[PDB]
Amino acid sequence: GTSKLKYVLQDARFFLIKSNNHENVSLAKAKGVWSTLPVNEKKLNLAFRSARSVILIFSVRESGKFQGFARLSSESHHGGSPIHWVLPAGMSAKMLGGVFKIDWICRRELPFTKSAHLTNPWNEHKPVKIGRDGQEIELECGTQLCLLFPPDESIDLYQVIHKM
Ligand SMILES: CNc1nc(Cl)nc2c1ncn2Cc1cccc(OC)c1
Repeated sequence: GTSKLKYVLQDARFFLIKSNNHENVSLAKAKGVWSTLPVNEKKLNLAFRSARSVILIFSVRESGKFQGFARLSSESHHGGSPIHWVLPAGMSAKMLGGVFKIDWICRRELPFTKSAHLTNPWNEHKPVKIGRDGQEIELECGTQLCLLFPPDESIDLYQVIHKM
């Protein structure tokens, strides 16, 4: 069903994450972690303290798709188990470094063709696929976008609800 998913998304905040490569999204799916640039790290930390759920919606550049979505379970933390991100040209490991723990809600893909009817008020009402890494998605658009994804029957939202 979709009832527990709707409960997790209630009064949530949503952020578009743009990854330059599939390898980083795969590593985030396997390890339950994400790292971003300091400007976005600051926005996510503020959002985490502000809302019952902060949802990251992932898209790999040039893929034409979203690759799933996850809920922050922590603020960013440094030190600890390092992460072998694939870094773009211009990208050093120091610029990442802050690591958020995340709980996946859906690891399934959604093609942009299916979200063409959803516009983001916080990005000039452009289609929600359009946006820089870290762009916030308004509540109603973000909720409807997450509800478009195919159900991921491998995930049990009971433990996610308990984190709240
Ligand atoms: C593990 N985290 C990430 N991995 C990857 Cl491959 N791309 C990311 C990540 N976070 C944000 N982006 C987008 C990006 C890429 C290169 C230069 C940027 O300067 C604005 C922005």
